[PDB]
Amino acid sequence: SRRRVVITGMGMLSPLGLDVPSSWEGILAGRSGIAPIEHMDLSAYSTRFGGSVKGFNVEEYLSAKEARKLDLFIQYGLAASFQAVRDSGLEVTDANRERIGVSMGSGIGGLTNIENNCRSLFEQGPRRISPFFVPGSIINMVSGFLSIHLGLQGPNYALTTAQTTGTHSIGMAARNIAYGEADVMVAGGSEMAACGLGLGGFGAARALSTRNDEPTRASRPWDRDRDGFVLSDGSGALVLEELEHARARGARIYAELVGFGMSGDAFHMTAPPEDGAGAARCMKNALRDAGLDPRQVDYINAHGTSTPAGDIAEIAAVKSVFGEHAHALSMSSTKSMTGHLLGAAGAVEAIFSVLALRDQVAPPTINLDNPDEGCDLDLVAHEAKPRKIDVALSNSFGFGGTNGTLVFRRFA
Amino acid sequence: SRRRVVITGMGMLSPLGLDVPSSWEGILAGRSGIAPIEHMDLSAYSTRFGGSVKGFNVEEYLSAKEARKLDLFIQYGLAASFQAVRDSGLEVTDANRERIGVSMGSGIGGLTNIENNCRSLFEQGPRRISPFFVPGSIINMVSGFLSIHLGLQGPNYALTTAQTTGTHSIGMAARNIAYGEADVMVAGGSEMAACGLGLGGFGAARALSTRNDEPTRASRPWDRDRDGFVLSDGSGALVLEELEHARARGARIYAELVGFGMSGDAFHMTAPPEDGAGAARCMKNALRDAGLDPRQVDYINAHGTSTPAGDIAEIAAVKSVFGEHAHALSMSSTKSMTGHLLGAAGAVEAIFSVLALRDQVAPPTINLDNPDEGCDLDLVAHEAKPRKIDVALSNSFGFGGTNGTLVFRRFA
Ligand SMILES: O=C(CN1CCCC1)Nc1ccc(F)cc1
Repeated sequence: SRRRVVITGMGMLSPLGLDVPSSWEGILAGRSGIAPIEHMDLSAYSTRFGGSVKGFNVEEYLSAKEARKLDLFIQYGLAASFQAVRDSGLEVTDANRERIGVSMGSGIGGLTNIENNCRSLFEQGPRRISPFFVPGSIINMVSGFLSIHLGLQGPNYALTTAQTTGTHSIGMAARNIAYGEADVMVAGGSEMAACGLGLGGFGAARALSTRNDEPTRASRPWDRDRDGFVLSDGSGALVLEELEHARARGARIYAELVGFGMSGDAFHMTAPPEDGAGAARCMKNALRDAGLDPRQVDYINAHGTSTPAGDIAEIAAVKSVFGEHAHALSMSSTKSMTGHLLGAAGAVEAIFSVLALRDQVAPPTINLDNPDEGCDLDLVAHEAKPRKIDVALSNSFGFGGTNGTLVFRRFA
Repeated sequence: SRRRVVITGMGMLSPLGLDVPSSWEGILAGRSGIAPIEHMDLSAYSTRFGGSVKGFNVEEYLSAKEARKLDLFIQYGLAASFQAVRDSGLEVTDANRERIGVSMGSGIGGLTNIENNCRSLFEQGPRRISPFFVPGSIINMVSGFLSIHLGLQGPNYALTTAQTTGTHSIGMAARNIAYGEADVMVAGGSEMAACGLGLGGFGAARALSTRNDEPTRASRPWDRDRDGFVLSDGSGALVLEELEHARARGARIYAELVGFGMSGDAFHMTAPPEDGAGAARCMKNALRDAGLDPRQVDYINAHGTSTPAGDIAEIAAVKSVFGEHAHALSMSSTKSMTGHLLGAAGAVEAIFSVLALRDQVAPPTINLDNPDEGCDLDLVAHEAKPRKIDVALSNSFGFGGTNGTLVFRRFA
């Protein structure tokens, strides 16, 4: 048997806001967080825009001196994590610290730090490399620094599954609790890949929208004029908690995490199969994990990256899994507004999926002006749709054909 | 209810050999894999040696067409994975491909690739960044590429827990099988951090031995004259398999994986606590997980990095866990010979722990000329020690205070 897992705390940095409620307010108003990237010369680049975190003050969380030791992706992960733990009301004690762990991931990790240290290395040789280069750049330092700051002695790890990281982090954290290896986990992801290497790297793959004249219209999942994803920064963190532990201290419970699916496409390094066979297996795995019939799903927060092949693969996958119910559920891509936070995408979209359940509203797919061939599902074009949502799925599909699906249900 | 997990296949690139048997021959003869680094100019660096993989031919495993797209850590991870899968005799089919997954991790991933593309960006601009920069550099692409080439549709993910990565990867892969999420997992890790940023970055932290004039004597775990770890390259992969699945196909079983522990130190970003409190908590979690009396432990493959603080912390942890039995078990650090493979350290050491069980021999801690204050256990100084080994433990500890322990025992 298995213990039940609930969500008692959430935290976020996104292109829409410096916390969950500001981010969610933008989501429900169909606001874009996409803009030309500032304080960085992108003249030589084919993409000049993305989703930046605007006005982040790390000194709300850390001393300037401790913040100087950490890449921006670690700062963003710690910000989301501290928010989530504060939002949970959890009190860490000598009696429970061994039962409280962390799994905060990243898809690409410390590119900005690597970039700045390469500069030192190439210009001035190796002796000018920061002593904090390694610990301040490696992906497991959000889990590390959080555990040290809060005295958490539970399972301490980090996932890195590219664009699936945040979904895998939350799912495997839920497993740790379900199987009695922890009572509480802080889980999610963070990303800051808006440097030359990130914009240049995805740019060299021709993976990015180049709609420089209209950045807010660039991310247009399932629209016939989409031309690739929009690179975005930020972080999401959830406090996952065993139900009886949450009830005992009188925690406010947002929702229950009832299912987690994983699958590998085993198809291509960067492209999904056109029929979405991998995403279909993964969703079926998640629904079997939750003991739910496909008919019980009301809302899907799609991966919905605004790539030609990715968006059409997800329609095919949903039709395959849900058959005569595929049109009854609502499915939207919040990436139409946030852009693609890569390893944090699954973390912020899990939060949006939980809030869709709290507020009984499907977030919109903005910019869906002309649905493409076969994109005839309820994709919540343009504006939020209030509706009954008992069960919400959040899907992530990443490089290496790695898939994750989370199943949340209303808790009462 | 929880299923049993056995080791049916193993694969390796190390500084001592291009497979498991050649590496193991080196381990049992007390041979050093450490040498001045030849693949770049280190005259400006404070450390100019490490454990390189010698004579690796990627065309033994991959088309030169596919190989050119991939960082060395991915090439090394794939080589070790391919070796492990062949060694297992497992046939991948439509009937079992959804039940076979992969969890190959890395501490740092494609730092060489990122450095080389950073050089291109800075000297020549963004249009010279490789189209393969992202899929060729990010940590989950061992798992990704392995799944694509072999058609593995099971759980597909990657851990990154710095120097604990290989141990966590194997333990969590075993949990996957234990809990029924897969029947087979390929799990381990790979690392190639021997670039300017890697040697420069660890150099800036003063974490590396600077014994440039005697590289084979540099790695001296528990010796009073130790002055930091030696940076080494390679990969370990194990095929983990549910017991009844292995029995049903006539698999050769090397050993049983009975125990896995994790803990966080919650102490310091980089330094372990002097008293080994976190390591002790981890080992106790693993021994309880395996249903063992601590007196059943015969051999410990120590983390044993040859750092002042790390080595003495491990003695303190072992004395705390084992009390008087600490003087009866054998404990050795194969890092004395291989150096520190970082994310791959736990993967190769798990393999050395399994072969310790197969061959009933404790590998030596070479260079242990003058054991330091309190290092008065059987550390198997200088020469391999044939002895009864029913239960073997492999420990890893990393940046962020992240600890892992695996417990293996003989299978009949
Ligand atoms: O293991 C080797 C070759 N060995 C390594 C050192 C001496 C000879 N090759 C290999 C194994 C599996 C596979 F799928 C493809 C190639």
